Amino acid sequence: SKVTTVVATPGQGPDRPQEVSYTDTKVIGNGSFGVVYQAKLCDSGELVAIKKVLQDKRFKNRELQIMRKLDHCNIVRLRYFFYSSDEVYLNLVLDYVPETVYRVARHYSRAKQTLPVIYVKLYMYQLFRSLAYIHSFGICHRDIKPQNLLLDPDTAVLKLCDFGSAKQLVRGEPNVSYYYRAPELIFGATDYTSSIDVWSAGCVLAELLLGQPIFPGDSGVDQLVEIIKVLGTPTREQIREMWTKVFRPRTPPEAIALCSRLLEYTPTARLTPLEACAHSFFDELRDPNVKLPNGRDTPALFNFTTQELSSNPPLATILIPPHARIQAA
Ligand SMILES: O=C(Nc1cccnc1)c1ccnc2[nH]c(-c3ccsc3)nc12
Repeated sequence: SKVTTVVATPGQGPDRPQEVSYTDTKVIGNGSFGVVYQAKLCDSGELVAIKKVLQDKRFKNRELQIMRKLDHCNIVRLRYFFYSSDEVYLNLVLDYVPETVYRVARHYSRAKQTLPVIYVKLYMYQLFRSLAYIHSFGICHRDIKPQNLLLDPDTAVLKLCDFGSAKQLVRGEPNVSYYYRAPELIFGATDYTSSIDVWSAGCVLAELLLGQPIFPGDSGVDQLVEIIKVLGTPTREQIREMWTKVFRPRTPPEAIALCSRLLEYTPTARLTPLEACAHSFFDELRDPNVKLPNGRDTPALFNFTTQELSSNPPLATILIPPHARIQAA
């Protein structure tokens, strides 16, 4: 009922802007960092989300540059990107996903219930996969939160999105400090590793089990007070670097043991995406007789690339089970 034809450039491939048309535009996201709309392309009818951010010709949009080099089933797919209006607005046309870990987590909280563990595995595992993949590029998201984890209810696939706050960390360079904030950040680190993403993911896993934020605090103070109110006080040693009673009864040991190896004061002490993916908490996923709670076949959880594994290839023995190979032969 209201078409909009623009000159868009494919997200992947040699810059060759072609004409693109879309309609049914319906706002669905808001903030000071931009705004996300929904819309349907006219030649395919496919649904998409358009993220509109204000960019100035002085420099290049870092989030655009990062998105353009990404391509993984567990990261929001970029279709096109174009500009609008003096004031320049960059629009990112993404493959639309209907829900988020935030809207789902909240939907379970209003029922005093908790998201079934099978779903927690499925989501957390794919998150670690998206992490392992981008970290191998040296790229750190730097802002993992339930709002940023999109998911499709009927497929049970999670896709990381929102790289407006992400940066390709260059080991050997200063990073200015400007409830998922890792402690090293609270202490305004300047050389922190991409292991900050692991801490945040840890808060998310924890949260999904709990059923509410784990480290609630309006400031680093209150926030850090929580971290201590659960992880206790740090040692002079850890300070430089920078239980089972905490989680609800009946919480699978593997889950509680997994959160303990992610929520460590020492960045280097924490697991890495790849290791996390292979943690026994996800053993059930590597099971041949595993059943997707939805019936449909489980999403491609073992199609790892040499890139996703570069962090430590031999770990492929675990991440890719016997049946996964014979079935992908
Ligand atoms: O990019 C997206 N969202 C976003 C969120 C926060 C900051 N920047 C972008 C996005 C891309 C594709 N499909 C999407 N679906 C949704 C969504 C669906 C229900 S609430 C949010 N958000 C997206």
